[PDB]
Amino acid sequence: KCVSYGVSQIKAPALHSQGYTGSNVKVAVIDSGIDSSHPDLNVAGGASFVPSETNPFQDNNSHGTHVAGTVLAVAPSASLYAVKVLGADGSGQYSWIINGIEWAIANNMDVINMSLGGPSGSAALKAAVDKAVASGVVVVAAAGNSGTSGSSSTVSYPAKYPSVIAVGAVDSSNQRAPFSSVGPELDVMAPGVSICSTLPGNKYGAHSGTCPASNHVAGAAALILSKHPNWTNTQVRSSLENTATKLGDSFYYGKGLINVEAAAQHHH
Ligand code: NA
Ligand code: NA
Repeated sequence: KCVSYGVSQIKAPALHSQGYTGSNVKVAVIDSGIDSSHPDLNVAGGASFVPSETNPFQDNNSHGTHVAGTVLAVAPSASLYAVKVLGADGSGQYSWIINGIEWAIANNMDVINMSLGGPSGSAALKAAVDKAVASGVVVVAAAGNSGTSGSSSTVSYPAKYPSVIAVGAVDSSNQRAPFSSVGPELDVMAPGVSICSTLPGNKYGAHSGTCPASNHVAGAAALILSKHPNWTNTQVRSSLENTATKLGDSFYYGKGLINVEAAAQHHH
């Protein structure tokens, strides 16, 4: 029975104790959908942009359900939105993802979690995440799982786009997971090793990757906006990046581990 640590590691529970659980914060899980039938997962709304997989509350991959459980473990009162842009196989067209981002914008999502990416992006995709940040949305994305490539950034899109918050993985010891992607694009780190979350069919499992880490930051964003609803995505992002626990060189750790308790008491 996998046991969660990552929530207490970013210091979420300190906010919970003070009554900030992400209430009235719209979090778009732009992923493989969310198994809403999971009794621990409460999904406020959704939309599927996968022509052949038309139910966004049906996660045939399992990845988005894992995302939801972590976002909701960090931010339990957060209105969670199943934006299905990824098929059963966990891949989708950019047009689909863009449609998901477009939707997230259209429906006033406070936070986009895109626990997804790849080696390249597109003008259209950059346009979409930019547009979403211009509209005041906190865009969070996994930095990637490409480890290191010498001096080369291994940070994946859309996380590689300046507008997107790029989230690397540390373990319980704040040690960079060997798989966590690296580059100047790297902003923050968050629990991303053996991360216990919800899986389809009332199941749970540890998963590792910059995706779990991202889900914490998306949750952290939600916690921060539930204390500070009038904070811009800009202020949320600076509060997360500027109060982060310094952990190592920016290329491997960005600013370090997200401390949501510190981020939530930040003075701009
Ligand atoms: Na449910
Ligand atoms: Na970025």
